Amino acid sequence: RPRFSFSIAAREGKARTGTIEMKRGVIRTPAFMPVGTLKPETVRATGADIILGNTYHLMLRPGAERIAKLGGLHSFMGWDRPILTDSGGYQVMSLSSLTKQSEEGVTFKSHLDGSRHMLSPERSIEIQHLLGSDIVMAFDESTPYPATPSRAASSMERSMRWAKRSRDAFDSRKEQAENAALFGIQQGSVFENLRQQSADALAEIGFDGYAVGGLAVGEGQDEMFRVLDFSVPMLPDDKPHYLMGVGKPDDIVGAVERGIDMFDSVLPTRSGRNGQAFTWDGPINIRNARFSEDLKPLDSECHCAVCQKWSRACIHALIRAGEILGAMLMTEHNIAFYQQLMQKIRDSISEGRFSQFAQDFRARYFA
Amino acid sequence: RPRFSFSIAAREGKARTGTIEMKRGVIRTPAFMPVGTLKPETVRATGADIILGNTYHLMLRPGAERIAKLGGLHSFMGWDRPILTDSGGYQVMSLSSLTKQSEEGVTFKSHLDGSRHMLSPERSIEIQHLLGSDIVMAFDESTPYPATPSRAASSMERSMRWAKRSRDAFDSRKEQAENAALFGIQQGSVFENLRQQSADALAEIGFDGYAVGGLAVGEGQDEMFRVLDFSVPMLPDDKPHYLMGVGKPDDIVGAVERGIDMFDSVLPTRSGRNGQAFTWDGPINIRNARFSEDLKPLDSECHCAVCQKWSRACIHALIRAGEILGAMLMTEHNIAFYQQLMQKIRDSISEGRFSQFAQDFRARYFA
Ligand SMILES: CCNC(=O)CCC(=O)c1ccccc1
Ligand SMILES: CCNC(=O)CCC(=O)c1ccccc1
Ligand SMILES: [Zn+2]
Ligand SMILES: [Zn+2]
Repeated sequence: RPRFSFSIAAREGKARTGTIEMKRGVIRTPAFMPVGTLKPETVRATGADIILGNTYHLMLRPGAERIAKLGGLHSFMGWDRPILTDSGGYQVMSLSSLTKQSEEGVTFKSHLDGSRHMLSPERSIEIQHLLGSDIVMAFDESTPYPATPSRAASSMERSMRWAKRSRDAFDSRKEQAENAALFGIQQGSVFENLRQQSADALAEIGFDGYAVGGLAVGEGQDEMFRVLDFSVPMLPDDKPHYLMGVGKPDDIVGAVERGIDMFDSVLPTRSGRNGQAFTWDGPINIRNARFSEDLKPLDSECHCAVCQKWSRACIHALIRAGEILGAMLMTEHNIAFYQQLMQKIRDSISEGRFSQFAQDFRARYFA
Repeated sequence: RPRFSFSIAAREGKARTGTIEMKRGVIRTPAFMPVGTLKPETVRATGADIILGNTYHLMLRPGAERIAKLGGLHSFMGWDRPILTDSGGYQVMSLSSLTKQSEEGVTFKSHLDGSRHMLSPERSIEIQHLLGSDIVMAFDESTPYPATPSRAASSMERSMRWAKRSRDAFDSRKEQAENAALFGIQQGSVFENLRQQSADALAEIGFDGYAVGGLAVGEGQDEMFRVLDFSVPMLPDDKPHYLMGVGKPDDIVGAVERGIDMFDSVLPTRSGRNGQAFTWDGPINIRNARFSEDLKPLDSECHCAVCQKWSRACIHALIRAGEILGAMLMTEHNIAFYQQLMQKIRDSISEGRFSQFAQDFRARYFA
């Protein structure tokens, strides 16, 4: 298998389906990447081809150098397929404190114990190498929503300078350059001209894939879709398009309709722990008393192991009682549901009926 | 398969190994029963033949009548093998409040919400029927340690009256009498003459098995073993002997040396959640920093899935981080370890080398 090869097998409108080949395995697209930071065998059994690791959390605990000493993230976790790592920059903004930003990078205090850390394009790429990830994200500077044109431009411009530094750092490390892939991140908030400048800058540097950054941070679905409408066509058509941090099932479907190939979200796992199960008829909160004697599975069609074996009433009782097993079952079902969604998306594009699937999905999900 | 058949296949001193046949399966003895109130398939994979359910917890949440409406405990949990239920009486003493005791039974307030409940010989047997358990424990009155001769005698005498009421309640319910088994509980604290009176009373009533009650409540191992020395021989030799609430690995080995056939304890699960792993070289606390880079499994010989796949360093990191997956792995290993202990006990009795096993076990476990 090659270091990186993205092939598009079928298209419908702006939607694409195909594969990314990498040394550690094949990724079917459009892809959903569960956030890994359940046993790895269970994550694989649900259908995941690749998982996401959070550089920020991993650099705090157990630490990047420690994971490297212990053989890298794949060996440590027992997941032998591709891993994508984020750059750490977003969680520095959202979770750390005492942050000091500069053109060089950022220094920050851990949210766990106030120890001091730093990230930069060079250090982020280095940490992602120590972890051994297969898809490395360039380190950028996040832009809050809403942002003024001036601040969005300044952050996009710095992010593009940092994208070049990320590229050069990755290329300088032979083991990483030869075995991993590097994605760049488009910025520019909701502003078309800035999105175009960013896309142009990233394509001139050249990356293995292109993320749409800066969305899913408060703008609402209508605005997110409007920005995707003009932003995704700016990116190279022949490389994967990754919408970071999205999202809800309906967000995923609409983003695929607009040309997105890859997704990650904490929602399946966070929802699982807080009683929310995804179903083809919309989310349900299993803690609700209406489920206390409901013998049906979480979802009537889901083929996951939880829905084959246990009732809503059982899971309701476990969750009511605070039992860890309840969170395990909810999480396995939700991740499995997300993978079944992606499989239906891939199949419907391959068969030229994705537009109809999206319409049918929405009618039932929002009934 | 019969309702109940206990066969002894081999003996060494006071130790016995054999089988209990019941409608839902065969129980290998000496047996350890994990407390079920991990997925049932995982509990089975570790080697458990039977699990324990706590009547007190189940009658509070989700409730006995609800479990019956939903098809009984086996169907609700997805465990199709034997289940033993305790009577609820011990947890009323240790966990409930506003308790009002009388010759009829006890009324108490839930520790969860102050709702009012009652148990009695008749109601305890009824609840155990609603749950569908296979081995039903008679309802008795617990005796704290230390207890005066007078109080130990009074509680033993009431417990024997309650044992007759439990027997009659069980026998009156045809479905229960024909398909389940009933165990009586010997009381009498540390007093030989009271233990003998209790044994005589229980044998005169007649039960399918006999528990040694009132131990593992503060007396210390030396005293527990001294009481077992004279108490177990008082019980019918041809029926199973069950030491309730025991215990640590070394307690189990010594109790088998004194004629005990069955055991339950929360320790494997409670220890799993609080960082303690059982090994043939004694317990370890995986949270200790000495394990942060330790690539060995929890135990060098254990054949459980956790020890085949993950390192001490991995589990250390999960537990340090409060991750539910860490508690899952520790619990699976600990229950598996307990089952491997029982298997080594059974094999060594069958081969006439249990005395040597007990000596070898203790030398290494306490090294
Ligand atoms: C059962 C999958 N094995 C593990 O999780 C081992 C430990 C590990 O991979 C990890 C990753 C991030 C933070 C803390 C620990
Ligand atoms: C995965 C095994 N299935 C379950 O646990 C279903 C729910 C159940 O059996 C239970 C028992 C006691 C208290 C609360 C729930
Ligand atoms: Zn499911
Ligand atoms: Zn093990």
